[PDB]
Order: sequence, then C-alpha cells, then structure tokens
Amino acid sequence: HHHHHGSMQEVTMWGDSHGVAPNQVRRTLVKVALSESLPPGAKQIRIGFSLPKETEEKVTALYLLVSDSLAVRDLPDYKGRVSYDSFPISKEDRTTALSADSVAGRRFFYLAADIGPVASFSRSDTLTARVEEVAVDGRPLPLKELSPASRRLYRGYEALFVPGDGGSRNYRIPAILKTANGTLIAMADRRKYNQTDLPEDIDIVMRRSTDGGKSWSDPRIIVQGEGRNHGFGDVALVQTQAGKLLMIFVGGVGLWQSTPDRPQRTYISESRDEGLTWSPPRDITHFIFGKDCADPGRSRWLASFCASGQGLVLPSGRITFVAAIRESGQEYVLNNYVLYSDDEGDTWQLSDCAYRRGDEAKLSLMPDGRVLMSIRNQGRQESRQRFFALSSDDGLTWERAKQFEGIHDPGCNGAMLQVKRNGRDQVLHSLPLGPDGRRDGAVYLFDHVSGRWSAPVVVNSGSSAYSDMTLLADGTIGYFVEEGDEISLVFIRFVLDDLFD
Repeated sequence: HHHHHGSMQEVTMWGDSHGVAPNQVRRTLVKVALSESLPPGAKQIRIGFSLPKETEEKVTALYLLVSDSLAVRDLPDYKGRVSYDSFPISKEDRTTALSADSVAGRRFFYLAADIGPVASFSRSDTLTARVEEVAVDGRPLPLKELSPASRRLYRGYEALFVPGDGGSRNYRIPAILKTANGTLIAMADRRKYNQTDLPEDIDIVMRRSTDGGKSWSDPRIIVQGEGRNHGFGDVALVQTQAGKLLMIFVGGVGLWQSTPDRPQRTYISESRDEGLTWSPPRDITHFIFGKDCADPGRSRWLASFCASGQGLVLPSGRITFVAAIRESGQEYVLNNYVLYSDDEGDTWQLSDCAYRRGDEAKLSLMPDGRVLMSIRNQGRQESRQRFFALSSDDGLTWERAKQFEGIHDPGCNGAMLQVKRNGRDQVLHSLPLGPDGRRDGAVYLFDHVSGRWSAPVVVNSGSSAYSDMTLLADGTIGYFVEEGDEISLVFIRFVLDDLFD
C-alpha cells in the first residue's frame, strides 16, 4: 500500500559478508541506502549502530563513508572509481551524525572499519555490526534489513580484478600458478565491454606477486583482443620441468560457432623469466582438430578448448591439459581428450577419449602415480554429481571412476589439490555448493582410503562460480574465485585447519 499524503523516504540496509584479512582499511560492515536524497529542509542524519566486543577488539578504527554510488565491494576495491568521503568514528562510539550539507545530496552510507593485525582465523573468527537507527532531524525511519553482517577473517583476502579496473568493464575466468621459485601468476579474461564470452572482444590480463600474495604488480594485458570474433581468453597455466611457464588459451569465434575450416583456435605462449615476458602466441590448433590436422579422423572435428585454470606436469615431464572437444555439428556435446606434449611444448598429441559427454575437466596426480581427472557435469546428467576418471599410463587411456563420485556439481569449473592431512592422503576440490546454482563457493576433502567426501566448507558465501587453487611453498592454500553477480576475481589464502579444524 502506497499512501497519498506526501513522499515516503525508505531506508534499506545490507550487512556485508565478504571475507577480510588483517590490517585492511575501510572494510564495509553495513551499507545503508536512502531511497531519495535528504529533503532540502533537512539538517542532520544520525546513524546508531551495534558492534560486539569481539569485533571491536579486532578493529583499530571505525568510519562512516558517504558516496553517490551504491557499490557491491569495499570502496577501496574500486581504486578511486567510486568517490566517497570518510568520516571517522571513535571505535567505542555507537552513534554518529552528519550535517545534510556534508552529505550533499548523497544517498549511500557505509559503516566501515580498519582491521587490526591479529586473528585466530578459526571458523568463528568473524566480524559483525548492525545499523540500529537512522534518524533525520531526530525522526527515526523504518529500516529494511536485507542481510546480516558476517565477515570471516582469512590469512589473506584480496580482490585482484574488480569491475572497472584498468578501464575493463568486467572480469571472468581465473587462473593461478605458483612457480618453483615462489612467484605467483594470476591471469583472467579482461572482459572489456560486458561479461559475455567469445565471440565477444576479450583480452588476457596478468598480475604477478613475488612475496607470496602480499602485494601484486599492476595488471598487464599480455594478449590483446582485436575485435568481435578476434578476442582471446580461457587461460590455463603450468610450469614445465625445464622451468618455463606455459599458458594455453583460445581465441576467435565462440565455441559453438567454431568449425573445421574456420576454428576457434588454441594458442600457447611461454615465459622463461617468471612471467615478466611472454612469447608471441603460437597456434597449435592443427595438432588437435580441423582442416590442418594431420590425423584425418580429427580433421572434421569442430572445436576444442582446454579447461581454464591449471594443467598438470607429470613426474616424467609430460605436460598435460584436458581438452573438451566437439566432434559433431549435429549436437551440443563435448568429449574429453588429454592434450599433451613430451617435448616441452614443441609438438602436441591427443590421448584416447577420456570421457563422453564431458565438459571442462582437470587433472591431479594421485599418490601412487595414477592420474585423476575431474569432469564438469554439463546438462544436469545422471544424479547431478561431479564426474571422475582414472589413468594409470600417464594420461593415454582412461576409465570412469565412480568411486570418486559423491559431491554435487551444479555445472561449474573448479580445481583440485592433492594434500596430506593428519597423515592421510586426500584431495581438496573447489566447487560452488549450489544446489543447482552458482552460489556459495566451497571446498571438500576426499579421503583416498575410505573413499568418502567430507561435508563442504563454504569459503565465500553468495554468488560464486569458477575457482582455481594452488599450494604455496609454506603449505597455505591459494584460492582464486569468481565472487558476485558482476564478478570480481578474489585471491584467498588459508590453511586447511582454518576451514576443517
């Protein structure tokens, strides 16, 4: 019901549940939106709030931020693209007021905090606050609460690619690599004009860290899209046994538009200096499929792409990525084959078929030397579970491995890590929890000996999609995930006990 005796200002508020890390500045705890500007006759807005002792103990300062923009992420994540004023509050106070002139017509208010240096990082190590009152010239307004605040502390948490960064509207498709020397390489689709895939015009962008993810270089475009049907994306990364970094990606038309005579092409580029410089992209499509393929039985295949994220370099030195290949123009179906090189990338071959009606697939090395492959469930097949397969000949031949099944896949890319926990060999697997949607990015542990999956632990609640993972030299896990409906690519660091103990 809407009344007809004047204008009705409405107040909406959201508690924040993005992760945080020690020493971060101006982290949003609660956002408040007015439905309209303060009336011209207004003089002051007062905001009262609650903040428990445990959160107060973990912050060094509080602020009221005021912006003309209603932003999804912490305001410094937009690097000045969101303009805001910052009004300090003693961390002991529970109310604050601003003149209407200071507010200057703006509608969006952020209760924010500087995070202190300490944390235990346990599941219970979370920050919260609540806005309790919003009053204009002493008159309280009814508050519409849409979410509670709960920000979990992680050993590291940083949005590496945020919509607008560098002038790119959007970002998707995370890939992370740790080199033998400890360098971290983070790549992404720089989705410059919107969030859609090829044949849209897309670049590949990179950031590097030489201090374990504490700080990151300015983003660099390393492969520039040149127009619709001429973009590049879907990066996967390895480091070869010789030490060179190898990135594989696709470019051109979209997957379902690719044909044998006009393919969406697969390229590789290498770095011999920890990701500083990269070789001009080399087209390797002819090793895989299409009119230039020397295997006549693959010359009529239509499309191929390797799963974004990471490949796998075997102890022998064989370099592997799983391709998802379209063999027929009649159907929207893909089959998986391992794309591999035994000569440091000079030439490439295909395994026997690893999975029928597959999709983006990933490899990891079992403790006994076998290769485990994890296949995305496309089209809600069977019981909507993640699919698995095993190879005992270093990836040449495959058999379905139903014993690894037991986790739901809403239909999304994810990653695995082989880990040892309390003396047991286990596989960590990242996926959205769903169910049946891109929501709540989670990790699970599979115990090799019992054949049982753990309960999931949600790393990032809310909208969540592709994830990649790497082991850092000191045993911490780096988790690189698509957060939000308008995606930011976020790098989170934790140890397993932080999530499962």
